Amino acid sequence: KVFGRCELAAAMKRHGLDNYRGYSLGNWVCAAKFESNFNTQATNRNTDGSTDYGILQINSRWWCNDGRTPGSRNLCNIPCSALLSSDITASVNCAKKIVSDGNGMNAWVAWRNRCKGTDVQAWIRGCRL
Ligand SMILES: [Cl-]
Ligand code: NA
Repeated sequence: KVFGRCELAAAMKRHGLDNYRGYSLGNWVCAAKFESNFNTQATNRNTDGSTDYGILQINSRWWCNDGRTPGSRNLCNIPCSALLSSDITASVNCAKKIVSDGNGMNAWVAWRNRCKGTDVQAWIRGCRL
């Protein structure tokens, strides 16, 4: 599923991401934009052999199981395929764990490089939220 911008904002808000670990909704929408372009089916192989999955490009080295990432963990206790569903529940649940791991949203390198410090409120402009 390719979410609309405001569509994703509404879903993320409903699932409790707005101000989660102090990160405003715009931060989460911005992260999703540059991680997946709002596409739940997005997958991208990393140089270390892990793969990033879904709307927030959650990585198989620590967070989900894909059966092909050697020596990796599954801290969200989910198959990585579950992060590709139209329903973003699993991705949000797992993202909450990731953002709580110590480095906040810096865990998403695209957030650090493209969202951090910017006018992230722009990402929820016009949305009836
Ligand atoms: Cl933080
Ligand atoms: Na894994």
